Amino acid sequence: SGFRKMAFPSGKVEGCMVQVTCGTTTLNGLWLDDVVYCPRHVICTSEDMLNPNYEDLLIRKSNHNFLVQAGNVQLRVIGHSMQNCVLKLKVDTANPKTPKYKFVRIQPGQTFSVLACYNGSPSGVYQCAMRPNFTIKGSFLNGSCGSVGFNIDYDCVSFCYMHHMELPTGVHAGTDLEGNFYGPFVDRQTAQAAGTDTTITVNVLAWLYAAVINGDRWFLNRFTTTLNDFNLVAMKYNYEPLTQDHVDILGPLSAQTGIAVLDMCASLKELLQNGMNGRTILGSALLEDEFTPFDVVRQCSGVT
Amino acid sequence: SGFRKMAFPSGKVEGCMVQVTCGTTTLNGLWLDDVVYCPRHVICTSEDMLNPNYEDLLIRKSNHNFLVQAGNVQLRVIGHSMQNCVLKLKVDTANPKTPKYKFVRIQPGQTFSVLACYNGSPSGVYQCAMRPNFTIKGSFLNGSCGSVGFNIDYDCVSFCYMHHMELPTGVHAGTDLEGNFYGPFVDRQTAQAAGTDTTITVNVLAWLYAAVINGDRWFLNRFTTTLNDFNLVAMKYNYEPLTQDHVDILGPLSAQTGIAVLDMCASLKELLQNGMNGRTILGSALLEDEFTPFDVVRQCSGVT
Ligand SMILES: Cc1c(N)cncc1NC(=O)Cc1cccc(Cl)c1
Ligand SMILES: Cc1c(N)cncc1NC(=O)Cc1cccc(Cl)c1
Repeated sequence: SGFRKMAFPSGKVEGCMVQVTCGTTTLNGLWLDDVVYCPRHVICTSEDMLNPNYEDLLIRKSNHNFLVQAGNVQLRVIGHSMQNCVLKLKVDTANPKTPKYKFVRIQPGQTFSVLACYNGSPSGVYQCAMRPNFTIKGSFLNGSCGSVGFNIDYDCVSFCYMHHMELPTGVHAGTDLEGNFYGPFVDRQTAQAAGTDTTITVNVLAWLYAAVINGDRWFLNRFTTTLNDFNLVAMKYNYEPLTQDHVDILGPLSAQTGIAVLDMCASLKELLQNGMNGRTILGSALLEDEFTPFDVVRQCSGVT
Repeated sequence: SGFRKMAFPSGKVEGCMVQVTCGTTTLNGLWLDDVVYCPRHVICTSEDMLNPNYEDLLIRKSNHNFLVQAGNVQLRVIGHSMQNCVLKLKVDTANPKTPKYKFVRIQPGQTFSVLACYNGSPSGVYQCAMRPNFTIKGSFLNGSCGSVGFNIDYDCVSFCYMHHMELPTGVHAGTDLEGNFYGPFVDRQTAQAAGTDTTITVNVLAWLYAAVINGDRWFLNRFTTTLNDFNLVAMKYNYEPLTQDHVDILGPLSAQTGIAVLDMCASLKELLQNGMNGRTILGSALLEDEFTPFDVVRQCSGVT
């Protein structure tokens, strides 16, 4: 028992981190097989970031201008190409520590672990959710660019995020591993609106099921609701509307606890309308939305 | 910017995890050099756990009864000994993945990362604090015994905790790597009182400094206090009394923010007396005590 904001073990990803330097800019790269992936803004100076013409800036660079260092080992760059907002540096050596991996574009509301890195060296690991507005509320400083987000399915690492930038609001934006930004963002030093965010309803419900499994049950009530009624409350409180697809993925937790999904919605409705009354759920005084139903099942069943 | 409950990268510890089976009990072991460390209750059956005589139970075991498997690789056990509540199984092969390491006994209030494991395989990583009452509020299921807690100082892993058991209250107890329990606990299936716990005051103050660094400043007020006055409030609210040693370790954060430690104590006093007023600090609606002053500096400076 107990429920923590647990990250995946980061070892498989640590073995892929390298430092990439181009000119006077150093950031992190991800070395998988014989390719190093990194944010394309490694080719910019500070003056370039106002409105970079990436195609023109990259034309001034040759393979030998990309310095890639895997801790101690220096990699020889034999090709370079830009794909969306990432650079792919072909190296002459396949990473001996390449885990089985996939590149995936996650949906908003899904969770993943981030291995925060600086100068190609891992600093720490944390779990977070991709917000419905496609930002992440990470912990990143200058030099963290190129740090990646990922999930693990037994021996396979699915990389879903590469960090690119911090918005003026202090939230983070980045791309999938094909260099496509999540959200409307562009890799430029310009103030950019992140959409209105919402709370990930299906994850709050999953976390309430995690609370019941772990013995925190005070919020369970004698009520039920309907999807329609619940969604009027969700709209008022800036929660994502709940759909039958969300009810379906909550099925395993409903079955494990014997609490019908709409009865848990009625508990969530009462918590939204009344607050927590100075009480806590799983050590939190707010409704937590960074655990998916899959995360709750994995954590509560001890999947390796 | 941003502030997360960040764990150390777990790769160096993942390389040390093995599965240990003795009879019908399987748990995790830590393979460092040519020794595997694991909880001594691997030698018990369920009937034995009521009141085990560990010396007698271990006398019935020979080296060949301890099955140690490092994923695929089977280790040959050439010696066994019990040290306090841990078994040390000497194996004929030094772990090629042994990182530089130390065994340390941490103080209550200090933090560390836990690599939760099952059957010798890592499941997830999370950061937590050793409570002032020597329990940890972990996330552990049956089979997690032998999972370890650790900190990292550049290339050195300081192992501080090995997980042994879950108390009837759902909190966790374990030992240092010499097998000495933290707290009054014994490795027996008996209800055992954990002391009265308190909130780690110096860590709440460190986290308020982390909040100011990251832009959450609403709780800063026009007041100051004294150590004596603050400690009357700390006593009323079940917080650890603040000492000059705690003020001294908060010095770097006080210097970085320009907020004198006693002025931050006055903000904490007002938060204790008034609550959060439905507001949040670093995404939390309660006062967080799982970040030490060292953690805040490390996270806010990007140490690798
Ligand atoms: C400074 C920083 C922090 N704190 C966290 N994460 C990232 C950064 N780096 C940047 O945002 C630098 C940058 C500027 C403009 C566009 C792009 Cl793509 C990148
Ligand atoms: C069951 C469990 C969980 N959930 C989490 N962590 C650990 C466990 N295992 C136990 O507590 C088994 C045990 C019983 C009595 C004494 C000792 Cl030392 C160990």
